[PDB]
Amino acid sequence: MVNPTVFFDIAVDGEPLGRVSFELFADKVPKTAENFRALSTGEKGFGYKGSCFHRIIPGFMCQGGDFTRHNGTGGKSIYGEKFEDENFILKHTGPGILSMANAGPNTNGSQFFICTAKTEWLDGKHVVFGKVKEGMNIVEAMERFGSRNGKTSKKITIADCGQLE
Ligand SMILES: C#CCN(Cc1ccc(N)cc1)C(=O)NCC(=O)OCC
Repeated sequence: MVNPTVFFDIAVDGEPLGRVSFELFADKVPKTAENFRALSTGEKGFGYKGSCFHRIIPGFMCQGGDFTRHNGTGGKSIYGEKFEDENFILKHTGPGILSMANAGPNTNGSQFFICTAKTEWLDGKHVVFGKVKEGMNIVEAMERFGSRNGKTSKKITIADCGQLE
C-alpha cells in the first residue's frame, strides 16, 4: 500500500552528477506507475537504464524515456507499444511533477517529463503519476544543460536506475 520509490543516477557526458528519486502515485494511477517502475528496474527485459534526456527546456521541463530511438520518436510501454490515458486525477502543480509524454490521446509509451515549472496547460492532456522525492537539486543541475529549443549541450544519461526499498 506504500507508494513505490524509484531512483535514477544521472551522468553528464559520462561523468556522475547525482541521484534523483521519485515517489510513484500507485494509489491513484497504478497502471501508469507500474509501467515507470518496471521500466526503471528493467525487470521486463527493457527500460530506462542507459537512455538519455533528449529534450531539456529551462523554465519548462526535462524529457526522457525514449530508450529505442533516443530522440523523442520512440519508446514502448510494458503493455505494448502504447497504452491508454489512465486518468487525469493529478495536476501539473509545479516543479518536480512527473508526467507522461504523449502524441495524442491514449498514446502513452515510455517517454516522460519532469516539470521544472508549473505547467497547468497540460492538465487533462498528460497523465501525472509521480513526483521528485530527493534530488530536485540534481534536476535543476540537469536543466542547466538544456536550451530554448530543448537540445542539450552535454549528453544527459540515466547511468543507472532501479527501485528503492
Ligand atoms: C518528438 C517527440 C516526442 N513527443 C511525442 C511522443 C511522446 C510520447 C510517445 N510515447 C511518443 C511520441 C512529445 O514530446 N510530445 C509532446 C510532449 O509529450 O511534451 C511533454 C511536455
